[PDB]
Amino acid sequence: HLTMPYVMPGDGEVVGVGEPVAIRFDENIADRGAAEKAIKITTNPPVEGAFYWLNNREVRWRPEHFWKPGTAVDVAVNTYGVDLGEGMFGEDNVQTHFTIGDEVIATADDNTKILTVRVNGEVVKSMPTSMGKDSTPTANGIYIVGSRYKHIIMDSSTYGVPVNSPNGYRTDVDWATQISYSGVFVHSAPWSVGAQGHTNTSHGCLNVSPSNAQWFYDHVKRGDIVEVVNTVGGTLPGIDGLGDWNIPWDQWRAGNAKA
Repeated sequence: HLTMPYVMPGDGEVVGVGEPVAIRFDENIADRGAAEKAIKITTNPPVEGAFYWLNNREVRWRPEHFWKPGTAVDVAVNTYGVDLGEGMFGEDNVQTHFTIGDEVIATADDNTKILTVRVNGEVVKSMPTSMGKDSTPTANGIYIVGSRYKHIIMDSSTYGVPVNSPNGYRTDVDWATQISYSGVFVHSAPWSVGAQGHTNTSHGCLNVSPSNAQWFYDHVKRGDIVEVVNTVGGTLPGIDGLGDWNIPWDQWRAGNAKA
């Protein structure tokens, strides 16, 4: 009747200013408040933060604004012997210490069709891009950078969409940096270099040149921020998995332990 927790990011990691603390449980948490009270997060310099649940098995913690570069964060998930509701007990404790790296913010502006990467406020890269076509647009909002892949087969069936359906797809891509659980990547797109900076052609992904995609893979890390603006889409859902910052601070801080 035992549940075991997992803490992200990993111990010793350096992450971007958008990286939330994540605690996942292998079982549904009946008493969310019990899990929240068991997790102690220390920051230096100190900054206020709050817990918000993305789903019955994962809780996130983050400040009101992006992390200050250089901040050191310690997370102690002290869940051993904690009753998480309905006789579910935590099986052990876990811990992680990490640090915030430089401020890396990449803005994909659909009005300019340009993805500009700024490091500590300084424009370091400007890449023409091609985003989701009008009928499958890229949602506006703040995306947290996730995993990266040197080569992967982007397959719509991974997300329940048959490849031969209207919005299906199956294509090998290089230098893919994930920014949404829903399947939005920044990746190399040699087939759309002509359209990059002019016309949106994708199912949602941010198409860039092969060299620009390799640069993005090499220089952007998990926790860095990508902000999409001025597209014809809506806003990235706050509970996507990488869209935490699209929940306003009042709602996030209020939390949802009683939901």
